[PDB]
Amino acid sequence: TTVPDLESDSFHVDWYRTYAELRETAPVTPVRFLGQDAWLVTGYDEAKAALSDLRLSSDPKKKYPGVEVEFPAYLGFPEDVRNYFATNMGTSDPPTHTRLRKLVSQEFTVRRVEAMRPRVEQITAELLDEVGDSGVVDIVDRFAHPLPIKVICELLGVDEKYRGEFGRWSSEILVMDPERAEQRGQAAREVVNFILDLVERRRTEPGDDLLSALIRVQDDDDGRLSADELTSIALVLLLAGFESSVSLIGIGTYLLLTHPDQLALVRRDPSALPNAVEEILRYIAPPETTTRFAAEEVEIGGVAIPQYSTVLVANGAANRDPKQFPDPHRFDVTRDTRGHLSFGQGIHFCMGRPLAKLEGEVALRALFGRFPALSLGIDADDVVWRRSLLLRGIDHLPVRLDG
Ligand code: HEM
Ligand SMILES: CC[C@H]1OC(=O)[C@H](C)[C@@H](O)[C@H](C)[C@@H](O)[C@@H](C)C[C@@H](C)C(=O)[C@H](C)[C@@H](O)[C@H]1C
Repeated sequence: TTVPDLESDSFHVDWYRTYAELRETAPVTPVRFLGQDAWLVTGYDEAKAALSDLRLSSDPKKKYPGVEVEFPAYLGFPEDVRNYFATNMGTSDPPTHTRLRKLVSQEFTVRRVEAMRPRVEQITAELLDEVGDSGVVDIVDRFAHPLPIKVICELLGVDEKYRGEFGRWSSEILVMDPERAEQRGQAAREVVNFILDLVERRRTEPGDDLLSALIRVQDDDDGRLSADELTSIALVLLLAGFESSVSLIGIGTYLLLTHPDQLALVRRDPSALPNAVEEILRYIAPPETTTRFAAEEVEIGGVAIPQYSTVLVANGAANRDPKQFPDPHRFDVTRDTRGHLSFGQGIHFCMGRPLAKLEGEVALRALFGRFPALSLGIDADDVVWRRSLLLRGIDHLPVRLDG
């Protein structure tokens, strides 16, 4: 009947209750979003099946006769800008996806990530050193946001004097408001221009960073990254490389601050921190929904998704499907979190998982270790959640350093 409108407050206010009510009626249902028809998948089994079915494409650049492909995430994006944003692993299907991922995997290794551990630890310490010993501060602006941004910049060879602008553009892009479609596309163009200059500088002055290495990566069979591929991969690595981690740190801080019992456990047993981060991701997945396009008719959960349909796989809703995660609304750092979809599923499974876990673990351990009496600076019910189905997070979070 009343087709769900993903722009309504129902999806940004106690929204997991909304996902539950939909999942109960039909884990695969028609919805409206940004002026287009789509299918929302809220069931865990259904979401896993969907992400595993390659008939559900990840490429927004593919053309189909008489069809105008529109991914919600590229709202307001001029075509050329979309291409700059979508010529990488996450926006490619095999065989192209296969070679792009293989080449990037040669340099974006666990070794390279672990080599940054000392840097993550030092940056974390320095940021915490600057907030003081007492009073109220915005833990996002002073910590959760600057840490990942500095880490990804060092990984991608982005000099200090070029880190003060893209954070603002990226922020505008996380929100999908039809009212600001033009501003969103303009923010996107700035990011493109920024990446074009970064690549130019790196080709001219090589270093030991990941971008420099991708400029040189090659393989007898897979070949190498074309100029367009290199540029597009650098772009998403820059944005995806810090935004999801900022969300994790902010959400994790909020969850630990509002679940004293859970925080107590993690502290008593340090070996419990890794799974705590996994549960924080299971509880409130940053990539709440991920988009796919039906290149052919595809049946999911007994529902025939018509060919050329836009499919929104609700990774977050799937993580709260009681059939997969019993007592889903309980944040439990001890639960078996295996199988959650916050890092994806299938061929597009997160390539940054090692780094995301490293940052989350280092950041939360340091923050709560430095401030044993840390407390929320506002009522839990007054925290403002980012209005985005692309990347859920917290943009401002007051905390009292000394309780
Ligand atoms: C807590 C943080 C993170 C979360 C929640 C996360 C989540 C995800 C998810 C859900 C996917 C699959 C998307 C899809 O199926 O279309 C993905 C893909 C990917 N992530 Fe992450 N990610 C995180 C951190 C990172 C970081 C730090 C980087 C980069 C430095 C990164 C790089 C990528 C790349 C390149 C892919 C594309 C894989 C492919 O298409 O083959 N991620 N991530
Ligand atoms: C504006 C649209 C794009 O969004 C972003 O880059 C966001 C800033 C990131 O946080 C997204 C949400 C990532 O965290 C991963 C889930 C997916 C990512 C790796 C992709 O490859 C994917 C194609 C992505 O680039 C687009 C959805």
